[PDB]
Amino acid sequence: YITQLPAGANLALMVQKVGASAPAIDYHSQQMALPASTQKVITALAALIQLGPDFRFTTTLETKGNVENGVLKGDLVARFGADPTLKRQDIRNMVATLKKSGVNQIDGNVLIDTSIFASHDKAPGWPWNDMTQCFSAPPAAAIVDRNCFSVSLYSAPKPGDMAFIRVASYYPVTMFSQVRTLPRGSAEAQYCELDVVPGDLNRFTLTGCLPQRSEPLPLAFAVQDGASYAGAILKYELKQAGITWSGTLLRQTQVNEPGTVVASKQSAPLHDLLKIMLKKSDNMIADTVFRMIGHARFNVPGTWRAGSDAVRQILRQQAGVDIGNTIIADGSGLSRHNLIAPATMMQVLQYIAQHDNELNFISMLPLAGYDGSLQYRAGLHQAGVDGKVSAKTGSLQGVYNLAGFITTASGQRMAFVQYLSGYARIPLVRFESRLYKDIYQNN
Ligand SMILES: *C(=O)[C@H]([C@H](C)O)[C@@H]1N=C(C(=O)O)[C@H]([C@H]2CCCO2)S1
Repeated sequence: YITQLPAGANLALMVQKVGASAPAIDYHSQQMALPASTQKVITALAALIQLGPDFRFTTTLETKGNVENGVLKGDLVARFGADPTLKRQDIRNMVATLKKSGVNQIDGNVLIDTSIFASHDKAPGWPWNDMTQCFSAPPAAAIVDRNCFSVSLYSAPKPGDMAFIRVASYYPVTMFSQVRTLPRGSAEAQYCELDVVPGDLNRFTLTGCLPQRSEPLPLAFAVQDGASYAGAILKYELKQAGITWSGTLLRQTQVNEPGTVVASKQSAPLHDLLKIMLKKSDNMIADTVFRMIGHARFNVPGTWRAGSDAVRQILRQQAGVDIGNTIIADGSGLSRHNLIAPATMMQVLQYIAQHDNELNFISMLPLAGYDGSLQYRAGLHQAGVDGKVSAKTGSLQGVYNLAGFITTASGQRMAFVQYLSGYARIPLVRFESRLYKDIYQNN
């Protein structure tokens, strides 16, 4: 049909009027595919059902013990809550509030409490090589400024001398350079890589080669140990506010009764965060939300497995969607383990459309011609459907997925799932132009 794009590519496609019993287009709709960021559609629905639009992430400073003459006889607890939007200034402000409450001194330990979550901060099936990139920063219980920092790498004046790293003193990381500066001619330039090697306690070593360059190379990396990073920031703010402590910084991972909350920060409401997540394909909001869903549903520390089980259960029991053999490994779609058929994603989209007056969901999706990842998508623009499609992209090396809704020329809303992979821009554009033009004009 319209099928003629590259032969190496795999298309599974389903298009169906909202509320109809049969699809208008059905091409290999039962075939399971990698959803990439369209996984976020499922995460958003399950989140709204389990947590509600008004859920907020919460971070607190708590005291366990008596305060005598400005001395806490006991521990300060910083209880992190996986808030993906927490900033350095929020820590500073909670510390200011702690001081204001009359605590000048802690005769005890400072505990960094991450007990909200347990097990690894990285989902099964995430590629190891992207773990130092900010887009794949481990979505830990302890996040400050997205657990991303930047660094400037300078080549040495003398070839053979070590390239050197500048980093802002406000990042509690430890950088080492083993990078050799190459002369502009070097035979080494072709196959000598420039690499980052993370170590314990937020140490990073840069290795390999860098050709002489006139300006520094800017680099941004993901924090691997969020609890230590957040601890170091808290320790700095305590010291600056003149609060001393006699113990040490310790991680608290086991569930425990809360102390007296002396300071707190709540995120924006979940509906607002889910909107950012869908409009910008924000992996960190997606994946903090995902482990939070499991924690909320089962009253256990949030893990990837509990998140997966909970989302499956929510879809089946609340949304009437049995996802069968679907694999849900995370919230963002980062995992190469995620596997779902258009027919299953369609049941999710139909539920959303049928309940949209309740969920206010469709307004959160990128709107073609306006925003999100659809501000300008050549295929949709050329199909004449700007303003008519609200959809989530899933875009990877060779993957061009779209999942969402289109209003046709006759005013009917059709749901659609386009799972297209192994693509290797003209052919995609020609395919989407034709396909969406057809859907819009002929329905
Ligand atoms: C969704 O398909 C992916 C996630 C990571 O699986 C997200 N969306 C993209 C995009 O191209 O829209 C993201 C880009 C931003 C920088 C590199 O990844 S990740």
